[PDB]
Amino acid sequence: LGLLSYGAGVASLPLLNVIA
Repeated sequence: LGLLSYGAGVASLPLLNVIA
């Protein structure tokens, strides 16, 4: 969980999901 929140794509997924 900590690794996920590290910055592997936390904001790179939500925005992408909306666009997608």
